[PDB]
Amino acid sequence: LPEDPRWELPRDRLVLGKPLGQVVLAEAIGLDKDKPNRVTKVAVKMLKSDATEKDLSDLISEMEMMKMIGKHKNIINLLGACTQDGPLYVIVEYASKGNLREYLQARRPEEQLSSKDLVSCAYQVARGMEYLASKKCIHRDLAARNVLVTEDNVMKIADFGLPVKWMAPEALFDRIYTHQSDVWSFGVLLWEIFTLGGSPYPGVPVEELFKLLKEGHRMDKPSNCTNELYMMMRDCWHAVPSQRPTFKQLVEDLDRIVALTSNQE
Ligand SMILES: COc1cc(OC)c(Cl)c(N2Cc3cnc(Nc4ccccc4)nc3N([C@H]3CCN(C(=O)/C=C/CN(C)C)C3)C2=O)c1Cl
Repeated sequence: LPEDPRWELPRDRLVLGKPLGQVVLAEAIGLDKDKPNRVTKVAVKMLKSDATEKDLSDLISEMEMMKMIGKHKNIINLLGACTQDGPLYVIVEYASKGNLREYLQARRPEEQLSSKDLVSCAYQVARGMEYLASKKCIHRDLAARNVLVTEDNVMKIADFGLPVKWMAPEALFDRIYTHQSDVWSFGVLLWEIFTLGGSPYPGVPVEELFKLLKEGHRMDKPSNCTNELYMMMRDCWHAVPSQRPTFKQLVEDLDRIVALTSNQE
């Protein structure tokens, strides 16, 4: 494995901690060459014990793609790597509050989220995707499980450099993935937000779903969701991919809704 000094961190600067789920929590000493006695909590990905050449080359590809995508506050960013003195470690931002799906579920009547919190969560995820889309990145598996939440409740898209129930019909039938299918997935994600982590299409057997969808079946409005946000979901689920809003447009619409949503409802 060849070295890349723009990202290399010496292996002894990383104190490995607990498993996160392979991914471990760790402390990086002097990650910022400016502030060299500072420790920063980071997440580190490395290979499993019985892991194949394929697994290795995918880890590297994911890393290489992360290098190219550049930084955004609403995605999980690359921070460094140890590639030399032993096993490959890929170092990324740590999100202390875990994934959004579990974050939401734990806050069903851990503390209540306001309506404004919920819309602002959607906004942030949309911003992340707007960025990824602007860099011509197609996610393919956008879902609340693939958003992570920081200590400061910043939402960050996960696993963007690499379930049927989040796939646009044209992804579902023809394996055609586009920015537009990701928008479909975002509509499902919106629905997850406003059900506080609900299971999509409850009781619908997977094998029935594409038929149901081609037929025009769509999820009902969550019990506590405005008509406005439900129409956004529905728009994301336009049968015709061209007719769905862009992430650009969703960001603008959500920004306006956030601003009109009080901290008190
Ligand atoms: C190349 O490495 C990457 C690339 C990534 O996206 C391009 C991502 Cl998202 C990761 N992350 C980064 C990451 C950051 N922060 C956490 N925090 C955390 C996880 C679980 C519990 C508490 C905090 N995790 C990250 N992980 C995974 C590690 C397991 N994750 C889960 O969402 C696990 C859910 C199961 N649940 C019961 C804990 C996210 C990752 O896989 C890593 Cl390590």
